[PDB]
Amino acid sequence: EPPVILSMVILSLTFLLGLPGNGLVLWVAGLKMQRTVNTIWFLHLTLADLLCCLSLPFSLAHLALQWPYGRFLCKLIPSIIVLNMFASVFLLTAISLDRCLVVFKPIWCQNHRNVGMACSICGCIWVVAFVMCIPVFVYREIFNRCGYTPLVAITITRLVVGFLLPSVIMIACYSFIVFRMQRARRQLADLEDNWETLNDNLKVIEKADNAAQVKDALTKMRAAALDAQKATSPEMKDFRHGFDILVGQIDDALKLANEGKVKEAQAAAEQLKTTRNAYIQKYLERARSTLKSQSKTFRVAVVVVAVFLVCWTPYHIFGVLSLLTDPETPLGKTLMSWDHVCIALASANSCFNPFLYALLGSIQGILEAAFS
Ligand SMILES: Cc1cc(C(c2ccc(Cl)cc2)c2ccc(Cl)cc2)sc1C(=O)N[C@@H](CCCN=C(N)N)C(=O)O
Repeated sequence: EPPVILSMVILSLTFLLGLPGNGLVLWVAGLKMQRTVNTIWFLHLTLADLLCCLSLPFSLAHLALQWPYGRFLCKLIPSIIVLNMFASVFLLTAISLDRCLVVFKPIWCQNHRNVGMACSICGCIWVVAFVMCIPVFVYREIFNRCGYTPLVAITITRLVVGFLLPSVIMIACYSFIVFRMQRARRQLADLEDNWETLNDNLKVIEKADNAAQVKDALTKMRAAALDAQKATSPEMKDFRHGFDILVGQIDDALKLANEGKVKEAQAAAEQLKTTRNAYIQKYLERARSTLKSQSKTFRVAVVVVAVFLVCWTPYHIFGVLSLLTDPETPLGKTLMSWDHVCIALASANSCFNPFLYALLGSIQGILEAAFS
């Protein structure tokens, strides 16, 4: 019975902390940035969460007075929460799919990457959510007990569609993304190692006397340069041409040192710095910058997805347990009591969502950086 008071305080806290931040995010993202295929999805998700939190007061009013005013509210208010759940799940799986498909072939990257396509797909998402929602409105009546055979079927259908299939799709997509991301790292690591050995060999060769250490350092440099050139477009051709020039200069230095000349070998070795800086530095800088960008986004998506699933799982666990377990048992007496807190958490998810955007990213300077 105290759990009922826990439910009402949870609902009240969500209502008080959900309207301001969500409306703030909606306004900031709506009237500051410029329409792109990426931020429209987060705008739709925030709008759905705001619509969910806008119908909270009535649930609290019902829960405070055990509704002696109209049958319409008992049939409408439970529908909005389910519509919120369906729209949020579908938008999250669309976001995941798009993020995993960006790194695919350019066929889908250049095909129809336009804002109109995003608007149309969001329209289809909302339509499907509404069609899936209508059953809940239809199968609900006042006996003032507000509850529901079709019960055994509706719960299974909802569990299958809104929680099982999209979960598998997102898990597979993010597993593929992380497996592909862990691969690029090794290649960058190897290229950095080759650059490092080239660098310190070129450093030692300057201070090295006699023609034997010069040949040894040049041999190590040549091996490193060949290995780096093997690692892998106009920039690609440019990269390979730069390494070909570098290997040519290394050969010139080696042939000069073979004939027992030191100072000329030193000058030939010093000559490689200009070509190195003019050719490979820009590619190295791009390869560093062309990495963090992805992380600042993959983590932002993964945290949102995981938090959503964690907040919504008790709802379906308790739904299944109420479906299988028979009533008229002392278990049901507390099962009904705990159903309220489960639903309260499932509805409270909307307060958790808008804080992660600020935590993981001026109001604009943070929100716009998060929505990238
Ligand atoms: C979201 C929601 C909210 C509901 C309650 C309610 C709100 C706040 C709190 Cl703290 C406690 C109760 C409510 C009361 C009066 C009014 Cl006017 C509106 C809502 S019922 C309900 C819901 O969707 N039920 C599902 C399946 C039910 C069984 N599922 C289990 N067991 N997991 C459905 O009907 O299809």
